[PDB]
Amino acid sequence: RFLKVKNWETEVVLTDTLHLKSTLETGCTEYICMGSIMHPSVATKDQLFPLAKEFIDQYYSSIKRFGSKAHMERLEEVNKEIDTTSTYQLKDTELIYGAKHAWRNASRCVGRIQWSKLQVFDARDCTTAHGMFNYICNHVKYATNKGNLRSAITIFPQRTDGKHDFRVWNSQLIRYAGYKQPDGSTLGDPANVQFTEICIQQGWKPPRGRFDVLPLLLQANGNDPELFQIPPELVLEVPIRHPKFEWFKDLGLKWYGLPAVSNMLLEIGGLEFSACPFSGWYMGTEIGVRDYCDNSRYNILEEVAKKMNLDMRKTSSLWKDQALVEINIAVLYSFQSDKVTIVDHHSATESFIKHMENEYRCRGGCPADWVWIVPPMSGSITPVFHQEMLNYRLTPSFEYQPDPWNTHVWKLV
Amino acid sequence: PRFLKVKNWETEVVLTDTLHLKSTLETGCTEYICMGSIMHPSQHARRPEDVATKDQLFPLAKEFIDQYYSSIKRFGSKAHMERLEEVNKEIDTTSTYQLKDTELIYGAKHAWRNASRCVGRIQWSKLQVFDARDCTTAHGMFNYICNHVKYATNKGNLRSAITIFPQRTDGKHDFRVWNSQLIRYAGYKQPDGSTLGDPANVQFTEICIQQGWKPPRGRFDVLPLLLQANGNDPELFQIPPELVLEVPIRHPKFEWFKDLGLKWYGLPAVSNMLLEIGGLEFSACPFSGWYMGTEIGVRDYCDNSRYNILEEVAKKMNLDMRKTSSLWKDQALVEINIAVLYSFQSDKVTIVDHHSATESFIKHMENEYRCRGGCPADWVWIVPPMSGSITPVFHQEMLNYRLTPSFEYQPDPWNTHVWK
Ligand code: HEM
Ligand code: HEM
Ligand SMILES: CNCc1cc(F)c(F)c(-c2cc(C)cc(N)n2)c1
Ligand SMILES: CNCc1cc(F)c(F)c(-c2cc(C)cc(N)n2)c1
Ligand SMILES: C[C@H](O)[C@H](O)[C@H]1CNc2nc(N)[nH]c(=O)c2N1
Ligand SMILES: C[C@H](O)[C@H](O)[C@H]1CNc2nc(N)[nH]c(=O)c2N1
Ligand SMILES: [Zn+2]
Repeated sequence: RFLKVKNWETEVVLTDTLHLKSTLETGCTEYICMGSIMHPSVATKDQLFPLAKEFIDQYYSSIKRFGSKAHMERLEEVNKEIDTTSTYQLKDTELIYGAKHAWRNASRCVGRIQWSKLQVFDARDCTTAHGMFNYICNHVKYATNKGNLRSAITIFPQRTDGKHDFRVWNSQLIRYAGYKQPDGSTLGDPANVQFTEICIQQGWKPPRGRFDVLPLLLQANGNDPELFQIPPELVLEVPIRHPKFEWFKDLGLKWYGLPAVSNMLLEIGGLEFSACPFSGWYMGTEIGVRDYCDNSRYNILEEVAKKMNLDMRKTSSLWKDQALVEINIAVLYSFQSDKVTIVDHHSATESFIKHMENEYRCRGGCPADWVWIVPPMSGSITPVFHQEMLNYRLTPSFEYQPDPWNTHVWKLV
Repeated sequence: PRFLKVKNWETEVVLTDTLHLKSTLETGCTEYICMGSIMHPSQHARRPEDVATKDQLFPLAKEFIDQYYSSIKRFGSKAHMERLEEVNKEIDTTSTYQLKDTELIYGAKHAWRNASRCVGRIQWSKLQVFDARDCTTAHGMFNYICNHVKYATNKGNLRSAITIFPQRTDGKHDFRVWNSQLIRYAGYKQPDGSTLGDPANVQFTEICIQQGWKPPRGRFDVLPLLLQANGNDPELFQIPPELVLEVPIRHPKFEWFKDLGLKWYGLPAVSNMLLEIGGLEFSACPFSGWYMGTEIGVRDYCDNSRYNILEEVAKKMNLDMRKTSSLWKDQALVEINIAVLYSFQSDKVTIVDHHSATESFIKHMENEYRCRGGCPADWVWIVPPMSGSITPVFHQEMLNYRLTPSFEYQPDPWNTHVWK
């Protein structure tokens, strides 16, 4: 069985063979499609043998050493551990191959043309929150690279019994605080209200300002998480100004420069890495459309259109649209001026289409999520809009996981 | 399964979907692979392409009559059981059956209601059905279409209408509108390599000139109708222009915009789909509503393979066009959709912007979950081609499934027509 996807802008057609090699579900059924559902739906020794065999097989295939003496020895070696220890350990090479392919298989990621240039920071020797703080700081300093961003992931000890998980309680490493006011308004980032509350509660002395960098909240080996303030000289920030509008700098906006996801789970060979913060660089619309303009978030459209003398009475004037465009010009122009790496939604999408042709050619497919790949503004004038994409889940994968405050049971009396 | 919840990540509203249990045919998806962005994911059809046997056709018929009498508080009534036997006899002697007039309107309004790709479904029960099953010629098809176009245009106060020609019989006597929409502009290939007019319609314009249409060869030449009746060679007809409402596009601020020289037509009328009810297939069924602004201004004007007027506009706006990062396409694309909306409203011609229309679809969604237990939706299609995340629907989970009666795709007839 093969499968064809079409680009209706170019008529190009690709043949996905790779979809045959996927295992866990997409959510969809034969008769219902869950392609827009955000979240649809500890392994024993016997569970873990075939998963590990799948990954070791895949690894030695990738390096044209399948069925070799070095392959068949490793297979025996992994079974020895799963028999003995009821788990096993990845070699360093495997953990780099695994982290890279988990990015490769991220169907919601438009930046995967860069996947093979991932810097893997092995942190599986870490034992304390202070250890995690150190590793993360060096990750940030490395990845930030004085505005010239580099992709990296730092991987902490895998799961054991689920009672001793390393976790980064932050959703991303660098995020701004939210505080809800007595009158009901929200200062800073309304998304991080709940997380700001935990921080404050644990010790944090908040500045109570509009762009406070949250502290890291870190859990090592299943113990109560611990607070740490990222040294400010390592948090690269960009103050947002518009090249046409002088008044724009007076909106007082900035953003962090380094997008670093820390709440997800890295699954390689049946092993789960519950704290695996990874990072790259930003696409313009992530800040300019979602962070700044979503009604749940910084929600600055009215403020901006007002300073634009826009008729904000009826919707058909497209004031919201007109203002959104200007704001993403601000974000790109601001980053570019402070020489902070960034990619606009056009450049990014054109790259992804090339990556996708490329991947269908050497790899035989590339699982994509149209609902996520298409930018959240100017959708149809980017090429991915006209690109049919097959969605399936390959492993290694990045996975969602419970929020650790809903699950953790506290030590401290 | 048992109940699937959908959720709106901007209001945390959750909706519980049971309507999907009554879904009859495949989506294209499997538990191991999602096809939600394939345009034609499936070829699962409820009956073979040609005249079907009794056990092939009756059960679909039994399915629809049963659902219709259910819809109107019967089921088991004398009129329902007499109907079931009437469809039995009628298939037992003509290999098809005929829909009562109540039955025909029910299915039509429900094919719209079930159309998961239509953001405009909140109006579904206010459809006007023109029964055209007594039709026998391309000339009759032209008369019926003409009245439709006049009723629906209503001097700019658009009304939704569908006109239903005779159901497919053995397949060789198909009725077909060969136009994709009733009113579309022409596409002319240029001797250099460029294109004049709407390049989506080049292959069609060719067939029309080839059939003897004398092309005026401009950028907004309304195309002729090519109408096929009872399997016979199709016939050209010019729609009288006093019936084709057109809006010249101007801009409320840029007075230079009127000189781009663009207009659009007011009546979106889809005429190439196949309406299916109780296993019957109405291969010709033009239907019309009113435009969402983006359709014209985002897709029609701004796709590369369409009119592609982006750079020509950005020039007049004097935009930084060296590199993408200046968002010059983004910037022009907004002015264009403001222009379109402003022109339609200034000519009192019905139109709906993307914000109003998407909000309404959220309300439709509630209405449907409250009374029906669900509402099938195609997120990929419902979200507008610009400014997605600032509209309500971008943040709303949607469940997609195939209910019958439905509107189906069908091959372009010239791929499958045996000319006379
Ligand atoms: C190098 C430049 C990168 C760019 C431009 C980029 C871009 C993006 C964007 C725009 C999204 C959508 C996220 C959202 O809107 O919430 C995304 C999702 C994602 N990216 Fe990338 N990314 C990059 C690097 C990486 C790296 C290094 C990894 C993994 C190590 C990664 C893995 C993912 C994953 C797993 C998702 C899905 C997020 C989710 O499902 O919530 N990306 N990416
Ligand atoms: C009354 C106002 C209406 C609005 C605002 C509206 C809006 C839309 C839009 C914007 C699309 C996507 C079109 C595209 O980009 O190709 C669509 C699709 C569709 N609409 Fe509606 N529509 C309306 C009326 C109707 C009516 C009267 C019918 C049938 C009686 C209908 C049936 C459909 C179908 C079947 C599709 C899918 C088209 C396809 O698959 O190619 N709509 N609608
Ligand atoms: C919870 N949604 C996931 C999510 C939220 C964000 F804010 C992000 F920034 C990214 C993201 C991640 C990477 C590695 C690069 C990039 N450009 N974006 C992903
Ligand atoms: C080929 N896809 C279908 C398609 C193409 C178009 F050009 C349209 F205009 C519409 C359409 C149809 C109706 C009834 C209302 C509306 N607002 N749009 C649909
Ligand atoms: C590949 C993708 O599914 C395809 O381009 C679809 C996406 N969604 C769409 N949505 C609408 N309304 N109209 C379209 O033509 C498309 N095209
Ligand atoms: C419900 C729907 O799946 C949800 O709104 C998704 C749509 N696509 C997205 N795409 C990106 N990149 N980010 C998002 O948060 C979302 N949200
Ligand atoms: Zn699906």
